Parts: sequence; C-alpha cells; structure tokens
Amino acid sequence: FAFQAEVNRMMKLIINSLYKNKEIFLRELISNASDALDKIRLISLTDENALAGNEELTVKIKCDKEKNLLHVTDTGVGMTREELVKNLGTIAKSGTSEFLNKMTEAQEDGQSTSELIGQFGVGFYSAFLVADKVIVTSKHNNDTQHIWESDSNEFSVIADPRGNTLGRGTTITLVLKEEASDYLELDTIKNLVKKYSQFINFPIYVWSSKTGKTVWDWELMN
Amino acid sequence: FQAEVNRMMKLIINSLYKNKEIFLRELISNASDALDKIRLISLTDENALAGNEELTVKIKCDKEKNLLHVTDTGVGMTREELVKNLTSELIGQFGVGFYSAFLVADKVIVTSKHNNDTQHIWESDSNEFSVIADPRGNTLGRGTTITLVLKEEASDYLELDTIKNLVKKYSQFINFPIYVWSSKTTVWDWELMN
Ligand SMILES: [Mg+2]
Ligand SMILES: [Mg+2]
Repeated sequence: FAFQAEVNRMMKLIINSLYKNKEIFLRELISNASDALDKIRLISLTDENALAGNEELTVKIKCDKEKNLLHVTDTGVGMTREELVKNLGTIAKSGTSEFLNKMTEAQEDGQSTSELIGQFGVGFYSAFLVADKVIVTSKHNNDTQHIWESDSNEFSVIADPRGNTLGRGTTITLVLKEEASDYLELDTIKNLVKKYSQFINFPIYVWSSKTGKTVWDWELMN
Repeated sequence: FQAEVNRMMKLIINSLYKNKEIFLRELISNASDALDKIRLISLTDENALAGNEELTVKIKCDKEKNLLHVTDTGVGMTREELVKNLTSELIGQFGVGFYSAFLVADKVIVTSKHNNDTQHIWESDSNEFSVIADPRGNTLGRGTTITLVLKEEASDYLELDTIKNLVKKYSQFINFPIYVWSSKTTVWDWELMN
C-alpha cells in the first residue's frame, strides 16, 4: 500500500506550498489553549476542587533547537483519552482512505478547492503546516495523563508511562519541518506570540534568556 | 515515478470545483506585488520611476484577437528573471500563482521591461517556453504585460462588464489603481475599478 500513500503524502507537500504565512498555526494553537483555559476557569467558578490538579492558569511556549521541537503548554481543562482519540484522532487522521473520502465528499458537496486548502490553515490540523509530527500530552481531571501521536496520516495513543506530570492541561509538541526552522528562533516566537495573544484572558509566557551569566526563564508576552 | 504521481494528483485536483475566474485574482495580485517592489525602491532611488512615472494596472480586452492584457508599471523582470521566475503547475490547478493563467489560456505571452535590462518577450503553452528580446525595443517604459490567448470556452472574459465585475471583485485591498480600457457615450478610456 506504499504507492497510495506516496500520492497522499505528496498531495500535501504540494498544498502546504500554497500557504505563504503558515505562521497562523501558532494562532490556532494559542486559540485552543485559550479555549481550554476558559473552560476550566468557567468550571472552577462552580466547582471549588476543579483546579486541584494545578492551580496556575497559563500558556507556556518553549523552543528546543536541538531536538527541533516547539512546545505549547497550557494548564487548561485537558482532554481524556476518548477525547484525544475522537477530538484529535479523527481530525488528524487523514491517511490514504480518509484523505480520499473527504475529497469525493468535497467533490460531490461542491466544496471548492478554496474551502479545501483553507481547511489546512484552521484549527489543530494547522499544526501540520510546519510539523511532520505532532505529539500531544494531556491530563484531564476525569482521566489519567495520556500521549497522542500523529503524522497527519495515522495516530496513536497510550497512557503516559511517566504518570501525572502536567497536573492538568495540555502540551502540544511540534516536530518541525526542516523549512520551518525559523519557528525555533526565540525572536520569531516572541513576536508571533505577542501578535496572537492580544485577546487571551490568561498570561502567555515564552522561555527566554535574560542578562552575570545568561539565565533562562519565563518571559510574559501579553 | 514523479511524472506518474504528478498527473494522478493533477486529475484529482481538477476533480474538484474551482471558479476559473480566480486566474485574474492571481494576476492582479502579482501586479500589486510588482508595483510594491518598485514603489518602495522609488523611496530610496530618486529616479527609479524614470522609465514610467505611473504606478498602475491596466486591463485591456481584445475580443477580436481573443486576447486579454494585464499591464502593470511595476518593477518588471529581466531576461533572467523571465526565464527563472516564470510544483508550480499543480499549484496552478488550485487557481493560485502564475500558472493559474493556463486555466483560461492555451498560450501566455509575457512582455516585460526591468530597469536593469532591455524589454523581452516570454512565451509558453505550458509545455515549452521561449524568450527573445522585444524587436520593438522599450515600449513599456517599465513594467509587465501578461497577455492571455484565451481558451474558446473562456471567451466570456472578453466581455466588458464581466471583466469590470471580476476586477472590482478582487481589487478592493490593492494599494494601487486598477483600470479597464472601457467606453462611454462612443468614447474610450481607462476606467478606475478600486
Ligand atoms: Mg481551534
Ligand atoms: Mg502570486
């Protein structure tokens, strides 16, 4: 079944080329972190134990130029295993069969090419504009911490062997594409975060340097 | 096989709806960008606009020869750029980029004059492409004319009102004026669209 996948994975390397300002991926991840935070914040106004697993309400972004990773972590509501599998699984599972089905449905639905290419730039799936692989670690008050992985073709999920390390919340880890290396640059990340966090009701930080040796810590962006 | 996989994706891409009118949006876009580059340059290079003082986009229709002309007084392209700046085809299938012109044209002719070279003419039918120095010499001043030899089924674009509507439809946020060689009570002249 290697051929069909060759067409599939290729069909994307081409569509990903239509996006000039792929930076929007960060905007979508911020937005989701914001939603998750609003959900648990809202719940806490009715349930005094809701924040027990982790009292802070923040979004924290960090770059790992060595591993070529970008981490976006929020202490929002988090997702249960079922949620990772259905809310992310079906969303990011556009393999050989899924990809084709959406196209035929799009073919008969009348869904123009525009509406199609546009789907690549909105929501969680927009992460794939700059990443070959997305790893999602999440902990929701109603379940144990789990890990979900996908390369936009398939997805897998297993209980985090490390246990509850998030307290509550979600970390989005992006294994960046060679050409998306700019998103590993501190100056690039700070500017964008500052750009897309103007309307979040929560503090957004970026792990940064501050000079007396050079030390690193969370720098508030909004 | 590269060629194999390519055609495969091609039919697939076209197996979906796409209002071919989007070709114009793409030409308007490219013109706007060309004008931006020279506009900026003119802020540092005092005589950058010497070749042609205006910064515009003028659309002309020739229902006789079945041709659509999109001329801008942007930065233009040198012979090298013509050859170089002109995955692109597939991208064209999505109605994006220079190649979107082939969604409506069997042949595309590009005339361009850049301050650093002489006027040249580039020509292509999507398969092969040719380039030669313009016999007429420098007639654009500076800028680029995209000439589309429209496909029979695309002759609808040659209609005045159709082109005007399409232009207005995609020139709302362009930082430069866009005209269409129109007529009025008969008199003929350029008519602003944005
Ligand atoms: Mg979202
Ligand atoms: Mg373009």
